Amino acid sequence: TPFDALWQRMLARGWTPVSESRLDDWLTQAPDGVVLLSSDPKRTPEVSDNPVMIGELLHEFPDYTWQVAIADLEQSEAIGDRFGAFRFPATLVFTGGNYRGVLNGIHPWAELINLMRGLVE
Repeated sequence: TPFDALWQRMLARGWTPVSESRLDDWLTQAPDGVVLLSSDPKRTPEVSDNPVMIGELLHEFPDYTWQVAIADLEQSEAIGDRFGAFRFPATLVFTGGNYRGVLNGIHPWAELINLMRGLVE
C-alpha cells in the first residue's frame, strides 16, 4: 500500500509509533517532541512530503531535545480529534511537556521555520 511505504519510511528514521491511549505516557518521557498526524497518501499525495520536511525543520531548533512520534491512520484521527486538528497532514508540537500548537497545511520551507518559531517562542 502507499501508506505502509510511508510508515516504513518513517520507522526507518527511528521515529516511534504512538496510539492515543499512550500519547500522554510518551509525552511525559518526551517534554520536547512532535507528533505526526497523517491521512491516506492516495487521497492526498502531499502527506508523503510532510515527513521529510519536519525532519529538517527540527534540527533548526537545537535548543530542544526533539523526539518524534508517528500515528497511523486510525490513531491520527484519534489524536487529531483530541487536539482539534482537522487539517491533515498535521504536526502537533510540544515543548517542555507543553502543547504549543499544530503545524497544518503546506508552506514554503521559509514559511515553515517562522511558523514554528511562533509556536516554540
